[PDB]
Amino acid sequence: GSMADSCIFCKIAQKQIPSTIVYEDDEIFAFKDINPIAPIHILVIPKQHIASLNEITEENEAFIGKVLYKVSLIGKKECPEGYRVVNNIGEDAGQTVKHIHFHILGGKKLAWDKL
Amino acid sequence: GSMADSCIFCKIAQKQIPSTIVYEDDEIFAFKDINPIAPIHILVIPKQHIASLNEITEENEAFIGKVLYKVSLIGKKECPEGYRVVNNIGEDAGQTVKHIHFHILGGKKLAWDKL
Ligand SMILES: Nc1nc2c(ncn2[C@@H]2O[C@H](COP(=O)(O)O)[C@@H](O)[C@H]2O)c(=O)[nH]1
Ligand SMILES: Nc1nc2c(ncn2[C@@H]2O[C@H](COP(=O)(O)O)[C@@H](O)[C@H]2O)c(=O)[nH]1
Ligand SMILES: [Zn+2]
Ligand SMILES: [Zn+2]
Repeated sequence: GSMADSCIFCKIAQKQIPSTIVYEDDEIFAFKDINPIAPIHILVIPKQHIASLNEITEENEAFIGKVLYKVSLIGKKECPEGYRVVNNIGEDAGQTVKHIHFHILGGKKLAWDKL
Repeated sequence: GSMADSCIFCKIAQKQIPSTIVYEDDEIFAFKDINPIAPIHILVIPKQHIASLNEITEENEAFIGKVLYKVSLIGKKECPEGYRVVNNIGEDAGQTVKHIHFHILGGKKLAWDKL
């Protein structure tokens, strides 16, 4: 069946499952992480379903560039003293939801610890 | 004076300062992190000098998309069991070098700890 009917982040992006919205437009949806690891922890997703960064193609690279530009616009507004962007791909990175999502982290001097 | 003459990552990208090269082409340069926080820890930079993600514009967003596509090509080769991509912007994120660089991290089940 379809991603629209099955994917948790597709549903959050269509407001079929609630979230605390930070920003949205026709292309992207940004909302607060439910289990934050920093005092500011925002997820930014495309509304369209793309499973991970490994699904970027030479053909959709421009759109992912646009998503990253919008990530920066959100980051510089919400985190004027700096922010970290994180994307997790697959098992070793702990990727849970298979709908690409950029983490925006900030609000403190963020740790840089061995992983 | 010019970035080519002053910026550590511009110089590494032109091989004016040594690094352990992972991949390069006319657009990007990827090399091993000197102080790794994971068993695979690669930095990917554009050869052109762009200071941080906050310098992405609606006009260069396509090129940054291309850089991120190439990050994914490097990640999926070097880290077939998954990888994490990190970008640090400004003080709170600990951004040291003001030449945009994507961290590719992997080679183990990566921690997800409070920052
Ligand atoms: N707001 C919200 N965040 C979620 C939900 N499900 C998962 N998350 C967050 O999504 C993130 C998934 O990141 P991943 O580990 O896949 O990179 C986690 O930080 C997790 O807490 C949800 O239903 N609502
Ligand atoms: N290979 C190499 N890595 C460097 C050099 N200088 C800084 N680095 C790495 O560059 C990264 C900078 O990341 P930042 O904290 O700015 O995101 C750090 O992980 C640091 O160890 C260098 O001269 N050579
Ligand atoms: Zn989805
Ligand atoms: Zn530079």
